[PDB]
Amino acid sequence: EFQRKLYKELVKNYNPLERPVANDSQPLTVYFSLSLLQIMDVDEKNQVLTTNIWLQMSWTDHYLQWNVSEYPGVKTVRFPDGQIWKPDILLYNSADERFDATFHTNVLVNSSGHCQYLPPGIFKSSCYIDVRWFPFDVQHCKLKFGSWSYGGWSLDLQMQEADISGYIPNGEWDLVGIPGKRSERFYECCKEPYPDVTFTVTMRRRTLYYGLNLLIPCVLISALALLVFLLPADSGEKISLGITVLLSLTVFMLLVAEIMPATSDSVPLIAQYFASTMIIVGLSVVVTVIVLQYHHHDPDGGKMPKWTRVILLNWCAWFLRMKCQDESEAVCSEWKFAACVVDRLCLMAFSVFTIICTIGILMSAPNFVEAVSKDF
Amino acid sequence: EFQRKLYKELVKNYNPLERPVANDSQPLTVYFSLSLLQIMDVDEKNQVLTTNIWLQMSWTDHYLQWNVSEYPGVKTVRFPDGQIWKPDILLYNSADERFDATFHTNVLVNSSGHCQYLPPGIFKSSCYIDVRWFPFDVQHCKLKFGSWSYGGWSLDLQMQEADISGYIPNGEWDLVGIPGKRSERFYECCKEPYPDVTFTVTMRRRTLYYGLNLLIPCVLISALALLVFLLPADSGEKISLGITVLLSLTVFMLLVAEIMPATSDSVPLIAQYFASTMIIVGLSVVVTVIVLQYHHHDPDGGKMPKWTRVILLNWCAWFLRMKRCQDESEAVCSEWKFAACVVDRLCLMAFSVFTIICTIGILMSAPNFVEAVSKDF
Amino acid sequence: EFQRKLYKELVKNYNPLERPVANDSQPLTVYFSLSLLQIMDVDEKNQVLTTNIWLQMSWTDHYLQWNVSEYPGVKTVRFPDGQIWKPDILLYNSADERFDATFHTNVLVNSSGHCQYLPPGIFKSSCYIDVRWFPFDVQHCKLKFGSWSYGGWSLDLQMQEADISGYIPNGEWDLVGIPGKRSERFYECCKEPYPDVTFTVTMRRRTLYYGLNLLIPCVLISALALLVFLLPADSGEKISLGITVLLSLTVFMLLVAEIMPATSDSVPLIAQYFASTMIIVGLSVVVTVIVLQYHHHDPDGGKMPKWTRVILLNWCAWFLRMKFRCQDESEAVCSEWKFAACVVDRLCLMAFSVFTIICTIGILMSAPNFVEAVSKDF
Amino acid sequence: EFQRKLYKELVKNYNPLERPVANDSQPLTVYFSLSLLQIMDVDEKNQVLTTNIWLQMSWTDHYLQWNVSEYPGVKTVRFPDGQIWKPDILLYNSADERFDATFHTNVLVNSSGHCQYLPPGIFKSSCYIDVRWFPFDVQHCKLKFGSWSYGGWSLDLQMQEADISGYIPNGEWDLVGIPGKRSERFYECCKEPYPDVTFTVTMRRRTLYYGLNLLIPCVLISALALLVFLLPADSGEKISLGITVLLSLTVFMLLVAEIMPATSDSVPLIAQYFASTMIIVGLSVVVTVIVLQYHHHDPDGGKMPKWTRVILLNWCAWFLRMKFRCQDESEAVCSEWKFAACVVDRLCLMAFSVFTIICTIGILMSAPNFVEAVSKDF
Amino acid sequence: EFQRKLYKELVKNYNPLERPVANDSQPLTVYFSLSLLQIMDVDEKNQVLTTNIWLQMSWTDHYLQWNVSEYPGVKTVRFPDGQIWKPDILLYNSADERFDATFHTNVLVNSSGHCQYLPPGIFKSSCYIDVRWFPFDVQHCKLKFGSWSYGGWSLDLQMQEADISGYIPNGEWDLVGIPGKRSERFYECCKEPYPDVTFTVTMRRRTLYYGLNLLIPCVLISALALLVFLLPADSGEKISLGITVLLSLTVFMLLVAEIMPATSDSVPLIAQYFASTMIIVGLSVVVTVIVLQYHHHDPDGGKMPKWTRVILLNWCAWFLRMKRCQDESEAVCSEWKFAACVVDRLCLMAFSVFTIICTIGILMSAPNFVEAVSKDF
Ligand SMILES: *[C@@H]1O[C@H](CO)[C@@H](O[C@@H]2O[C@H](CO)[C@@H](O)[C@H](O)[C@H]2NC(C)=O)[C@H](O)[C@H]1NC(C)=O
Ligand SMILES: *[C@@H]1O[C@H](CO)[C@@H](O[C@@H]2O[C@H](CO)[C@@H](O)[C@H](O)[C@H]2NC(C)=O)[C@H](O)[C@H]1NC(C)=O
Ligand SMILES: *[C@@H]1O[C@H](CO)[C@@H](O[C@@H]2O[C@H](CO)[C@@H](O)[C@H](O)[C@H]2NC(C)=O)[C@H](O)[C@H]1NC(C)=O
Ligand SMILES: COc1cc(OC)c(NC(=O)Nc2cc(C)on2)cc1Cl
Ligand SMILES: COc1cc(OC)c(NC(=O)Nc2cc(C)on2)cc1Cl
Ligand SMILES: COc1cc(OC)c(NC(=O)Nc2cc(C)on2)cc1Cl
Ligand SMILES: Clc1ccc([C@H]2C[C@@H]3CC[C@H]2N3)cn1
Ligand SMILES: [Ca+2]
Repeated sequence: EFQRKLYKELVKNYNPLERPVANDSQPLTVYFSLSLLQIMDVDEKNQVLTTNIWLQMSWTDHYLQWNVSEYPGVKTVRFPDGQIWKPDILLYNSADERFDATFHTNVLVNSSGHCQYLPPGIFKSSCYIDVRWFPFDVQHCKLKFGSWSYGGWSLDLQMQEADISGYIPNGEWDLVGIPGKRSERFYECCKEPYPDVTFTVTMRRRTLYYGLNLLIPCVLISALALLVFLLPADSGEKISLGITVLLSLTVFMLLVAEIMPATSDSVPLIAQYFASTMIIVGLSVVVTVIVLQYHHHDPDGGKMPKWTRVILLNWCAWFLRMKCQDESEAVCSEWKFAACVVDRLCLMAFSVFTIICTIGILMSAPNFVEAVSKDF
Repeated sequence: EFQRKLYKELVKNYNPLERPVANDSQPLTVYFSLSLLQIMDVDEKNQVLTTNIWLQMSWTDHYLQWNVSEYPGVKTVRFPDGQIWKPDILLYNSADERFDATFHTNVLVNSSGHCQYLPPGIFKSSCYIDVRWFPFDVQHCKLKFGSWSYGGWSLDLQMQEADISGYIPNGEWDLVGIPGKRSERFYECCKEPYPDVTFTVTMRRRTLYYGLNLLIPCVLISALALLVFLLPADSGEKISLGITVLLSLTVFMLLVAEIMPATSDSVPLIAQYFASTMIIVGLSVVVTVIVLQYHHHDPDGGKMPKWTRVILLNWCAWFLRMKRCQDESEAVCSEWKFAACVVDRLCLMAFSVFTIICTIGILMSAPNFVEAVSKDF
Repeated sequence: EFQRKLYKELVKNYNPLERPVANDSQPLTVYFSLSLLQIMDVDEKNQVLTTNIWLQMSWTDHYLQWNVSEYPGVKTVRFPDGQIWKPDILLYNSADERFDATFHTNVLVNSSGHCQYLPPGIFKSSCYIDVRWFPFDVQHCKLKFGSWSYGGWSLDLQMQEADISGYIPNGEWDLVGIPGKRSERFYECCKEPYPDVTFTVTMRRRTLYYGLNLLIPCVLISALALLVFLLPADSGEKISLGITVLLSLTVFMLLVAEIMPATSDSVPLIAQYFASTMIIVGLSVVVTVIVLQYHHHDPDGGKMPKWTRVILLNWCAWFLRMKFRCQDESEAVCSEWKFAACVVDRLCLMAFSVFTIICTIGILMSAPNFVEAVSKDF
Repeated sequence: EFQRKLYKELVKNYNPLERPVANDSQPLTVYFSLSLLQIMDVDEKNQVLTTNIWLQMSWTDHYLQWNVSEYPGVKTVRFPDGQIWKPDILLYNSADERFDATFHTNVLVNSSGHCQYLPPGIFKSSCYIDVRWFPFDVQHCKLKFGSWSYGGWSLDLQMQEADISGYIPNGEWDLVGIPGKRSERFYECCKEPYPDVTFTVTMRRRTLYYGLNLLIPCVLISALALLVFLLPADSGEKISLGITVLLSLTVFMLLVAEIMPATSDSVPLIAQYFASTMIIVGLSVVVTVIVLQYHHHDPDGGKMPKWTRVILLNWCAWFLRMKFRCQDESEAVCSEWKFAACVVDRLCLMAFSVFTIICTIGILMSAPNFVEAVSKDF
Repeated sequence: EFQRKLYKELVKNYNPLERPVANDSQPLTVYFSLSLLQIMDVDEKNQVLTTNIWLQMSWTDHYLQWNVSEYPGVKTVRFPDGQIWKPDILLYNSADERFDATFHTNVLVNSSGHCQYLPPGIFKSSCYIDVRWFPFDVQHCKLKFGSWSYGGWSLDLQMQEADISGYIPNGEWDLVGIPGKRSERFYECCKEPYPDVTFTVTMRRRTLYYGLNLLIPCVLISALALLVFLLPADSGEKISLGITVLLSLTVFMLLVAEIMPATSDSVPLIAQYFASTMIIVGLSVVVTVIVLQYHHHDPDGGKMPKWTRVILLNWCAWFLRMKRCQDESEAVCSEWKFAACVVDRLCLMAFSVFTIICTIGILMSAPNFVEAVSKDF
């Protein structure tokens, strides 16, 4: 009864186009915030952020005010889309094909006129993904909200603190905070300024997944390449093993390309690590070819260079604690012994290069210590 | 004739925004329940569940009532979307881009006023998929339903037991049940509490499919890797079998990556088993290098360390029941080759024992393993 | 002049909510059928069927009746969606995200009130795909249609024979028929019964494409695997060829997995055949290591067990028609070992050849529709 | 001042359902045509064609007529969807999920009543893609247009010659023409005839892209397969090279599988080329194993059959212009056996070179459109 | 108060179909422009350009004029889609499935009637992507805008300079400018001419990403292929190394195929470079077979043709500074291996030079190479 009567009275002469102020000259205060429920996906290749968001827009309709003593029990009303004035707060940097992914729901008003509007939505935002440090990367993705067609003299946008009470963790991202800021900006279209609210979603990538799936396997497959320097040359599989492992590491670079965006702002840390390891494996291929040339040397070819006969069979040989047809066998054994010395020297040197480059590149990430401590 | 008169009478002064109650102060009892017709696809990369649900919302419209003695033969009327007050019971954890996968259908009513509204839809829900024990894992997926803008004082939501009579099996998931629960929660937006009905769809993965596409194949490829220890070394193909088989085993991890989500909450059992297999095969390659180093040992090189000369050619050799300058060099080479043969067999047995243990000990660490294997096969 | 008058006259007091009967108590007969124009795709992985369908729903509106003598030349009228009552017959087992893929068009009524409504649509239906017999599979995909909110006491649904005259073939699927059936089922929501019309689209997969792109290439590549027993061991490439072929046959399994659903209701025939082929090639590599192990046996090692010396160098040798001094003796003992290694190649050449022939033939002819397949599409 | 009055005047008693004819009995002449702007993609796997089309429907509304002397300066008016009667001309064989991809725009009327309506749209049409001759194929894709609910007695559809002046080239397809035809067919639903206008888009695939991406690389990888007969046997990599190149060729059959539809109407030409190439390389591996069997032949076994000793070491050896004591005698027999490996290598090198040449030319020039193709695209 | 009065007054007799001019005979000037905020995606395979655009359409409504002295504080009004006449300026060369990706927003009018309309949108346009010079390529994508149904005699379209102040860089594309041009074209449909405004978005591709993912790795993998000529033949892995690296170079051609459109207008520079690389590696395999044929020459076979005995063992050998029956047989076999080694060394220089030329020569055959190398590295 009273609900029917009140609904009939509240729509007499009501125009959903009129801004609901008592004094037309004064701006209308709109309190804006959001509740972030989940970060569903961050597809870095297209530079878009998908979030489950409950935007919270509250304002006051001067006309939707009733005296509850005259409408007993009726303390709130609800109006669907198109029947009540609403703030046209859009996401400026939207990436959704429709550009406005908000789902239009009811506006709950009470007896005093305070309007509460809590549209749910899946919002896609064009976020610049700083991939410099991936997988140890921290992203600051902005969600910029503002009235599309109302300036400061008409819609006085005000900020309320973001809600994360109902947030459900993701698995891949540690929300470090959603600090917000209210700005008063001027635009090259118009003279009246337009205020905006920008929420900076700060998220730290949890590195266990990519860590176990890319870094640890890469390290140990690069380690399978370093076994070539312990394999004997007579096996006739040095080049096979070495080249096969190198061409196997290409799969990791392919996967990164499937994940990463095609941006030239910087070179990804994962990319530098894959590049450094794979170039070192290629150098292992070059050096084993040299070992095989020393090993398979025609005895009646060139003589042993004195430089080599001392730099390998005297110094390096001692450092590592190694130590007519039959004269040629001695000669070839000497050439084969030189091949053995090169194997051990480069084994040690390439082992250290692997150790340094791996540790040196990974600790250049600011977030490395935080990462290893929180995620392992 | 009477249908026209009824439809004309029932819309007079009707407002689709007025809760259809007689006493405004009392909440309106709405009964809610769903019907899971099919689980078409549970997405595990985007942590999204997909279902073919037919919701059920029954209430009582105080305004849409008539005396059948006046309107012969019109015992029921139907109203489309936007003409009758309808409960705004949305899914809270929706993953659909429109957020509302409900298809708006008619609202049947009878001569007493009891509305009945069953909307169909392909509901997508953001469900946390516990992948810790995958493929032997019970996902527990919540579908939380509630009126978006009505609190407890206005819409008294009540739960009815879920219907699964028409449920159509899936093939991949054995529905273990869909228990529901009614909650009264408070929100940081508002003071009036809001009740919600949450249906937890509990799903058991049928493991035969993965069983034969990934795990048993991986076991057999790992045995194929294990064959390197039976190859004679003179073939010159030990390392090519080892490394080639390892590279073939990498596709299984690629597949599991293509299915799994990029989550750090846990390490899937499939991942731990695949990783242990990869580590065992890589260690087989390292040991392959060691055996080839012993086999190709220069006769005029280092001497056999007594620790080796006993630990390999005396104890391990007996346990397994094995037993001129060029001739002496061949004799040393012949010894070293015996050491190469002994290492192959010891590591054959040892890697055989680690394969059976690791596989059984990782797979039988899943609580649902027995239920699964006993029923899925 | 008269079409305008008729259109104005027919909407006087008309309500698109009223079911158009003269006697409210009697149900309204609705004749339901469809014209199947094309089966666009059957994505078996998702268990969905995409079809081009022109549902044919005809009924009688009591109120849309005029006397053509008073409206000369105006013999039919047309009304768009939302202006006249039309039966809300949906596809119950729909798999489309919107759940209702029907495209709403006009309703052609004539002077006697008979309404004809033939909406086109791209329909996705959740069809259980029996993948046991793939590629030689026959599917029975159900399209279940019924009025959502009208029971038998209100809308007397009647079936008309399915139309396939204008059906345009697909390329992969042989429509075996679209037999229909009217059923009266009870539901756990309600007491009034609900009738439905179920069209079972029966489809035979045309086997030439997959059979050329999966089955035959596996046969020939697996035959290449069994050929290792003609390669000599001294080549030093038996293991390379054998393992390379086995690892190459895995890509077919990747494609088969990319196509098929993730179901445990039964094991597909394509998979049992590939698995049986794959294990035979794997066993061939197992035999390969044994051949190279008997060959590369230390001449001064263990002696040939008499049991081996007979099973290989005496009996099997006849059936298949085969037939410094320390170094010479060492070559001699090694020489019998090489021949023993050679006999295993030939025995296992014959034996594994038979396994593939039996395995392949015995698994393929266990499909009921196999003879139809080879006879119709080859 | 006058545009407001005209718009106010023209909507008095106007009903957008009424066909705008003066005599209801006479059909309404509608002139239909289209402007083809671009062929964005034809995804043959799903058998659908994506085109940018601006359909051109022009007719005469009897009611939207004004005298320009009374409304000076107001010479044309525009009406959006739902306010003016429009022809419901749909694409019968549509493959779009919505089934109607036309974008609804204004209807430009002038003072004489002639309505001009040019809705743009991206149209998906279910087109039969003849993949028999691919990549040297020509397609005939139908765009079938007709009034959905108006027959010949009410809407007399008429064809106008299609416009391609503004056509934007594609890159992959040479528009050979869009000849149209008006047909009047009877349907199994209804008695009143229905006219339709069918545009057969004739498209020739430009073969430079696939000819360099698939044909030439396959030729060259098959040439590396033929190189096995020039490798010495002692290298121990003949089988490695041959099998490696075969598994390299497998990706091309994967690529066509990703491109081509899974239809069994025929075997695509590219598939027939790849199949013949793979068979030739596999047979080359077979012969490679036979040569290795001859090369690694023990000299204590069987003696060389006379047939072999002539067919290889006498005739074929002459035509192609090649030409401790126990160890030497065995080396002589081993040397004789190794010579046989060289003869087979050389004979089969020439023979497998020729069958690649024949197979290549005989399959490529079996397409009628091949010569025109190579002449236009290379 | 005054806002509601003004809204009531402005909608009396207003028709959103009427073009809002005082004199019907004179065309209505509409100023058109756009603000390009981002180039979201260039999927060249579909020949489509995805951009974030805020089209700017400004005109004057003759009827939406009020005196602010009579409506104090009410200086602007806003009207949603369907309530006021708007210019139907569409993107002619649209590739979006709905064909109109504009998001309909309010039209901000002031007291003098000037209407300001700035709709946002994700715009897909069918743009011819000249892949001739890829990755060092510059694209000129046209966005053609015009009123669909209003010709020059009714809607006098005028262009305003494009806004890029708020443009946010992309990462892969350097916006070189968006020059516009206003045209008056005649169409085969109609007699009244129709003006359009065409914005040519000019984009220079950033080459660091592709430079480091495909060009440099291809060079280094082809160099790895060139190592075959330093490998000794007795290793028995020349053919293995060469052929394996060639199948590895095929992934790059597959990647380019995944990227590039299916166009025959020209051959992309990347494709020509990869093709030359593949020909060099394949010719290296062919000559590798020849050297192995030289090395595995039966000593009792043919004799060395004098041509060979000079061109390899005298000139080329000196240029590169190289220098009983079984004894004779090994001696002749020793020369064949020496001939085999000489061919390897010549091929090392020659194929190195071919590698040097093709790589350097083909890459600077792109006009934009210097611009790229200077800006992108
Ligand atoms: C209508 O709702 C508004 C907002 O929820 C109420 O205003 C709040 O009242 C509480 C009670 O003292 C204050 O603590 C808040 O600061 C107020 N907020 C605002 C924005 O005004 C208002 O009281 C409600 N009206 C009635 C009649 O209860
Ligand atoms: C209106 O259309 C209906 C259906 O097309 C017509 O009913 C059919 O008429 C034919 C002609 O004799 C009969 O053979 C069929 O059996 C009728 N069908 C049914 C279901 O009764 C009807 O005659 C048409 N009315 C007019 C005035 O032409
Ligand atoms: C309504 O807005 C228009 C444009 O925003 C105003 O016209 C501009 O006025 C300024 C100041 O005189 C000039 O510099 C511009 O050149 C004008 N632009 C155009 C397109 O004419 C107009 O003055 C505003 N109306 C009122 C009442 O202030
Ligand atoms: C391509 O090659 C690989 C790819 C991989 O995934 C993307 C992984 N992944 C992996 O090792 N994941 C693990 C290990 C453990 C323990 O837990 N997760 C490995 C290889 Cl080799
Ligand atoms: C890549 O390598 C494999 C991949 C596989 O799928 C993902 C399978 N799958 C498999 O064998 N599936 C079967 C077997 C039987 C019987 O039924 N289904 C095997 C390998 Cl080796
Ligand atoms: C992975 O390896 C293959 C894959 C293939 O496709 C998926 C095919 N396909 C094929 O042979 N298709 C043919 C042959 C003829 C004649 O016609 N179509 C072959 C191989 Cl080897
Ligand atoms: Cl009603 C009508 C009349 C004309 C047009 C056309 C004229 C120009 C070119 C395409 C479009 N704009 C489109 N619609
Ligand atoms: Ca991500």
